[PDB]
Amino acid sequence: NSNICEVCNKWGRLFCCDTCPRSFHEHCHIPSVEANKNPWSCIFCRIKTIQERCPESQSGHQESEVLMRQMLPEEQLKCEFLLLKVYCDSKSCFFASEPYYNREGSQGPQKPMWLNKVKTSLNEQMYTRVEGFVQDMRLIFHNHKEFYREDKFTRLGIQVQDIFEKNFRNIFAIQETS
Ligand SMILES: [Zn+2]
Ligand SMILES: [Zn+2]
Ligand SMILES: [Zn+2]
Repeated sequence: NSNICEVCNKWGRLFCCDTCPRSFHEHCHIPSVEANKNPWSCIFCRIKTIQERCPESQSGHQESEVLMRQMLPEEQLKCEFLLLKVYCDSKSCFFASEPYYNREGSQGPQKPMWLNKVKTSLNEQMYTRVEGFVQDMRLIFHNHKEFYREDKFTRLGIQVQDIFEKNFRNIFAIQETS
């Protein structure tokens, strides 16, 4: 196994996957690393199994159809994995915890949102459809763009949204377009 956490790239108290060489901090993995279960398989491994069991699941899909899917176990897993892929980028730090808004010439968003809130919402099974999860994720970046206006810090939102969007298209096998 790797000697650093796959998500945050630090050493520490790591749980090792049994079916691949990745390792994880307990709360870096999503869902949090399970208490027992020998062997244990990480989320990367679980996602690869879904694909292998149903190769046709990689054919192209329309975003509108994906969003309306109910959050059954496989879609829950896919959203957890997409969330984890965002945390994998170090620029996620900016969006992880609860924000506050006091900048001359700007007013804070009407509906603040942040990664750890989305993480809790998934853990608590608060989303009934994929659309719920995707809306909250895109709201994080949209709030940031609106608040920071012409400050160059707005770019951090564009950057982490791009990671989200690329991973959304990959994990849910969105049909490629020009
Ligand atoms: Zn970690
Ligand atoms: Zn694994
Ligand atoms: Zn099949």
